[PDB]
Amino acid sequence: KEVLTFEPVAQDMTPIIRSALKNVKDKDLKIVFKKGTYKFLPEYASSEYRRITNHGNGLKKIAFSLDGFDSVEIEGAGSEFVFHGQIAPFEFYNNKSVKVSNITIDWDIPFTFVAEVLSVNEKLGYRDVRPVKGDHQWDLKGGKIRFPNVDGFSYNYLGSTLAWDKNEKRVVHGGIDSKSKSDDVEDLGNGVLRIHERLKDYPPVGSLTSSKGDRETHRYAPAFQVKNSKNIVFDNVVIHHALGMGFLFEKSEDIQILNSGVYLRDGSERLISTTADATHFANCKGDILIENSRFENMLNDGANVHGTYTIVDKIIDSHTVMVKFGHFEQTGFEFTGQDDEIWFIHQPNTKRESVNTVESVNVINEAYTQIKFKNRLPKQLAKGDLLENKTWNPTFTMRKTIIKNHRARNVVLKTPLKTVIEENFFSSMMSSILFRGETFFWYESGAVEDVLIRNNTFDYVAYAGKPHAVLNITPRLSKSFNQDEIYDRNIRFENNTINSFGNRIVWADRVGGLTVSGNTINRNINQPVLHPDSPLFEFVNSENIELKNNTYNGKVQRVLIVDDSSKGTLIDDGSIK
Ligand SMILES: O=S(=O)(O)OC[C@H]1O[C@H](O[C@H]2[C@@H](O)[C@@H](CO)O[C@@H](O[C@@H]3[C@H](O)[C@@H](OS(=O)(=O)O)[C@@H](O)O[C@@H]3COS(=O)(=O)O)[C@@H]2OS(=O)(=O)O)[C@H](O)[C@@H](O)[C@H]1O
Ligand SMILES: [Cl-]
Ligand SMILES: [Cl-]
Ligand SMILES: [Cl-]
Ligand SMILES: [Mg+2]
Repeated sequence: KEVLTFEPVAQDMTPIIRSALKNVKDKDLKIVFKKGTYKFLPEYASSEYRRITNHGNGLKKIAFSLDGFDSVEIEGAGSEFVFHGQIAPFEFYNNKSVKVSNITIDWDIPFTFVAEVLSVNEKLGYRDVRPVKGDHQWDLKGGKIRFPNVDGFSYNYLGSTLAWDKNEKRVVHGGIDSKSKSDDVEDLGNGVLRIHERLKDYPPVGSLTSSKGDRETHRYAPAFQVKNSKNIVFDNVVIHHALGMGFLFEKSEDIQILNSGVYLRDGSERLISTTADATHFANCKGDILIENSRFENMLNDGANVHGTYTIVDKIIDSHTVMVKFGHFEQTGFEFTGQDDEIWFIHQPNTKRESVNTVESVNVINEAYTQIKFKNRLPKQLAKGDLLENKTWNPTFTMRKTIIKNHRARNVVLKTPLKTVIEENFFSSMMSSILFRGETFFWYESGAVEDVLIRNNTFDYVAYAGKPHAVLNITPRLSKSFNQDEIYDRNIRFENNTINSFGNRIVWADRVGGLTVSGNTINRNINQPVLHPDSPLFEFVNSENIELKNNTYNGKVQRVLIVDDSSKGTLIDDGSIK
């Protein structure tokens, strides 16, 4: 077992880490840093081609690459790691044990463009903004905004854009995603720019506008990428910035995120923490635990545990099938391997039909995968059918965690195993707890079968411009399948406290078995209703839904909209009338 210790010696700690890690020999490694501020530039960092799920594949500059260890541990001892430019901070590949603790990750210059809106003129089609200085970087060239101008990199445009409250640093009431692609930006002095373009929906005056950049290149790498690893623990790990997601896990087992978080540094002038999901679990298995954590100010979901839906392309023989990935950012994923159990899904039935076990895998390219099974393939297997990995599905538990003030759903649950969401504080612009089985555009599996959401606090939920709800069960499946079959099952929403401004509470679609009990709804938020006459609960094409011992306080609101199919099995004790 080797133990490497480091001090803040040089202004760029990348070459020292690269050389020390390159000469490691044993399979048990521990790295200790004396508490200080370490800076890492990508200029002299190692470069490898990487396949990153829900990110863009390509050549990556990597600061910490740890591959093949029996156990690897990184002790930061409260150190702060400052990164620069387009770089991947940490990569943990093929490790039977991973532990990172007591560390803070940030960038010297963030890859965002934040500006305060001064005035908006919809008639002429321009907006006057004052960019926040802080540690942001930007300039003008060719009548176009260039940012962040780090190591010669700059996005073509501001890209997708959102309005934020300057005081609370959260998405504004009724805020929606803007897309800024302006070609004419003027400098009026005063540190004020006039951006010429006719937006569909303009940001409010006084709000702060966030911009991540071009959609094609802003997902460079997550702060942490864990691939094919087991027994991973993150303890007291804070992420202030990342050119992508915060914690990304691919095909891993027994993951723990404790006392960690992704949020803004207090006293700073930053608006966004991570440009993508805070935590992400793609086809993991074993157990996943998130406890005593805090995720805010991300540009995407707080958590998404899900698997991959692959599409049958061709039948090779009686035991071999070739599948294709559905989403462009899913190509290169390690879908399956030997001894994996796989669910077969035949059009137009959305349910898991049969199970088979993989014998071998022949990867043709990043898009197509040839799978040979131990048993005979289903006789009805045809092109367009789906494969879902049965082995790689985790149990999920999120408790005593804070998720607020960011642009997405709070928690997205797509695992068929036992899921427990308890004792959390939640606040979401969009839906808070979302279920979206997707075979239309994202191809993310996870029809659920055991989910429990109890004793949580929901405050200021679903204040986006588009309609949402605290608990939103809305699968989006390909039209090659029937659109009225039961998809999700056995979801319980118990003993929660919802502070409402007039938002939907529960919107269920194709749920089989849904218990909404013991909840207290408090109409105590002084915010205007964005979708008038929206009911607390709406159910469509569902079965065996039960309302029981719920309480509503405040101004009256429409209670229930239900289709004739789910009404035949709905149990309503009239606790809210
Ligand atoms: O199946 S889902 O759980 O619903 O989605 C899986 C992905 O979730 C994350 O990213 C998407 C998520 O934030 C979603 C929430 O509504 O919005 C998506 O945006 C898409 C488009 O990508 C976006 O255009 S652009 O190219 O990003 O500029 C815009 O058209 O809005 C849509 C849908 O949003 S909405 O209907 O207006 O509410 C997010 O896509 S993404 O930001 O481009 O990645 C997650 O980060 C993904 O990896 C998937 O897990
Ligand atoms: Cl060097
Ligand atoms: Cl790779
Ligand atoms: Cl009650
Ligand atoms: Mg990718």
